[PDB]
Amino acid sequence: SMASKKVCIVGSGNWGSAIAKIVGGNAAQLAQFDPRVTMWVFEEDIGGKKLTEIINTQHENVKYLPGHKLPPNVVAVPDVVQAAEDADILIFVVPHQFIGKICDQLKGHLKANATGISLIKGVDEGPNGLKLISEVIGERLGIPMSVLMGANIASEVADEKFCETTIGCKDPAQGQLLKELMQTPNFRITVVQEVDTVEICGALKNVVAVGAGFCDGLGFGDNTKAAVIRLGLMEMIAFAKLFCSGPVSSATFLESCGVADLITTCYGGRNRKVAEAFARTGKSIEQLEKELLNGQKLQGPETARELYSILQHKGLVDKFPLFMAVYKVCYEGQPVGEFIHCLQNHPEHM
Ligand SMILES: NC(=O)c1ccc[n+]([C@@H]2O[C@H](COP(=O)([O-])OP(=O)(O)OC[C@H]3O[C@@H](n4cnc5c(N)ncnc54)[C@H](O)[C@@H]3O)[C@@H](O)[C@H]2O)c1
Repeated sequence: SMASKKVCIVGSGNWGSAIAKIVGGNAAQLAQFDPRVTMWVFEEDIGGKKLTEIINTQHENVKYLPGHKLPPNVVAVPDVVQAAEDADILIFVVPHQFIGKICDQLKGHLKANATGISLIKGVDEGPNGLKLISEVIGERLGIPMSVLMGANIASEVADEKFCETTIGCKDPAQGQLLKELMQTPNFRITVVQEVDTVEICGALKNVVAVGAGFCDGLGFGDNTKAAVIRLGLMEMIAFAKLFCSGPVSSATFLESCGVADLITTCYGGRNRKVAEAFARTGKSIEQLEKELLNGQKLQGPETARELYSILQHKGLVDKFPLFMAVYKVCYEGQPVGEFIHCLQNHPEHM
């Protein structure tokens, strides 16, 4: 009758810490999961103290998730290999820029039948086209992979406000097991099988949200923001269908990972906040990230840069106006006030 699976949370930021509240509590409540939940924490010096000691002592990662405690059973562990050594389930939740290295170090040190689920929002590019982050993680570490994507602003999740998420998993058994580990009476999960489409949604919505922030930065309102979300979704489906392997069904975009995450993000996401300030101050995105997010990371612009690269290697840049408009305003120096023009001209269908 099975042993309890050990869970390792790789990452500890805003979303990561919020996910630890959920997981820490479920592992502690459910026999199937070992109560000892480890969390890899990239060590930091917070006023002389090591962040890993603060967490294991005060059970709170206030720098990244203020006003919330973490279940006492979540252990902070600075060495990622150690944190992951005995894990059966590995939740990958860290900003895009950091997984490669993490994977460099875990390769070959994971338990035999370990599996993983990625919560990361973004995309890489492969020797030939789009390469999903879960695929990258899955191939380097040699483990089966799932993805958890939905409209989940962390602060709200941490506050237990009602919300849902989508888990993409090909294996039914695993799909249900991961759902038992993540579901809360306020964190409702639907499991679907096209991992790819679900993941890509999480990645592309952040680019759209940068655009929404620009329009807020130009003084627009809801009718405009809705347009931006609608046109962004039109580009997302079209883009998913072109570059994703296997069938891409529009129905999947009606899941939380799609229309919902696109909405919540465009209204209260970090990408929207920094995007608006970019529109108002003219400062660099990098500078705004440092000045405004107290250490948290942006994914929207870097993702747009990735899209640019994927699209240009196929001379299809002219095909995704809204996406490319976000990229040009962030990186080429195109005046933000010109953003509206890409909406006014946007193709009616794609
Ligand atoms: N925050 C959210 O609301 C929310 C909701 C759903 C998905 N996500 C996604 O979750 C993923 C994880 O993001 P997050 O929000 O937990 O974090 P952050 O984006 O909150 O924090 C940056 C984090 O990265 C780490 N970091 C900084 N420099 C590092 C380095 N040099 N090496 C290794 N780590 C370093 C720190 O440990 C810190 O916790 C992201 O892809 C994001 O888009 C976030």
